[PDB]
Amino acid sequence: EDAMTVLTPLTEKDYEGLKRVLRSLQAHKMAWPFLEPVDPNDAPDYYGVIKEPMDLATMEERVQRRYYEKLTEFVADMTKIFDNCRYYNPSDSPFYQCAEVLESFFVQKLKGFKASR
Ligand SMILES: Nc1ccc2c(c1)N(C(=O)C1CC1)CCC2
Ligand SMILES: [Cl-]
Repeated sequence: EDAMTVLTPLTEKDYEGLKRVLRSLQAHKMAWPFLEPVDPNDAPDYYGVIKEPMDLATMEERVQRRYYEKLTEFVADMTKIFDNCRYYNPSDSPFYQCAEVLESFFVQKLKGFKASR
């Protein structure tokens, strides 16, 4: 990650861009598994396997609260979503497929955000 991403504090303008990125992910057709925390009814052992769960609604709350100080922190939460999914689910599962599509889309959007800063 470049120096700007690591430590240039997020400005209010940056935050408007982060909101747009997040909304783009939330609107993507393959984002359904990631919109809200994993339901333990859908995976009873999930919270014993995944020590730091993450989901787009938690990220939204954090964005609205101005939790993130640096772009790296936002990227780290987003990456947790995908890493948790690839670790918990087998590589042939629809969940894993959704993570590979959505992460690629996130990278496209993130590059656009970084260029716009
Ligand atoms: N939303 C939803 C529904 C069912 C399941 C998940 C999520 N899981 C996931 O790992 C998805 C988030 C990547 C756990 C296994 C089954
Ligand atoms: Cl939608």
